[PDB]
Amino acid sequence: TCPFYKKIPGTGFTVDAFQYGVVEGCTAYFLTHFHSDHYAGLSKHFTFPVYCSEITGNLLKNKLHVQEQYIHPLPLDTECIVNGVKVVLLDANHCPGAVMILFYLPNGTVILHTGDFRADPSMERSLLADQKVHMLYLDTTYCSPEYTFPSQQEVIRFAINTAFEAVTLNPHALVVCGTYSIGKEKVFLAIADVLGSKVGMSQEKYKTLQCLNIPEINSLITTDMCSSLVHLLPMMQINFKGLQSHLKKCGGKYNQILAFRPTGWTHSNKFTRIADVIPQTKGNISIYGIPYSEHSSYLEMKRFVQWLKPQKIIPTVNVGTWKSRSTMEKYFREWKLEAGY
Ligand code: NI
Repeated sequence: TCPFYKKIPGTGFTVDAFQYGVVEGCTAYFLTHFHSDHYAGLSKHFTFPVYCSEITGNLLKNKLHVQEQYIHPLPLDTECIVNGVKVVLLDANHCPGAVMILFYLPNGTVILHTGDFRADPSMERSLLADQKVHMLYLDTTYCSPEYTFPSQQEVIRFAINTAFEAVTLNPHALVVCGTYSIGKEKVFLAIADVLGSKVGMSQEKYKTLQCLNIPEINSLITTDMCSSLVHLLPMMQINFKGLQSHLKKCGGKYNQILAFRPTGWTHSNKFTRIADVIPQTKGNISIYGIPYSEHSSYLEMKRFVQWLKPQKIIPTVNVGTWKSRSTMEKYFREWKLEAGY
């Protein structure tokens, strides 16, 4: 059944709750972003109102074939009324189209649902600064102190410098980047830019990217693989067998592959820095795992919460085990005792 952490008290609203059939008492279904564990269940046969960002709306229309009459896009940073309740969509610094939602309940309670987010100090100067938030529905993906990772900027600097050096030493090397969802487009776009190439990809992935309102996108991507030396492939194909196979497909235009796997966290983060990352190599193929995260590190998450000072925190990730739930509640109490709220 729909879990309690997907329901907004005092409204008939749910958030990211499309896989339970008709939820008894739901008048509006919000969708924070276009990731499959969040949209799971949506299709052309859905006949209830969906509220979301413009970009998420483009993906629902073009990729899932949801009918236009049920898609309700809202602009960001704007007070809107939905079924008698004031709401605001805020940028979540996750993937394109991703939002946090502020609900202003008729009784005076204010609720923030973060969706999936990567907490940033810039959020401390949005509309959130303007009033008190009583309850917080929090992305707790990485809520443990072992989870450190570098800035997105640092990681893109490393990837750009690595690719540029490799291709300048060998003009017949191909760069491949893995993907299985929207998000992390900066990785392949930044590399293609330094090399003076467009990025080449399947027709399905090009269609997905043309939904995202990225400026000058027609100048940056293409379905012609031959004219491009940055290829995108399914994450599944980013291994030696898949990459050897792919190189055969290119008709001897290339003799070397340098590949990137933008992972979340991996336990080499606890020891190693970004400057010291090394690839796995077999033959003329090298594969780099780079820690490009679109979720809060532990310290980023802690700072945001200690700034916001909520009265109650509801986790939305890692909620399925008693050990995980108990651990998270310990951190929340530490944070509150240290900061004094
Ligand atoms: Ni997500």
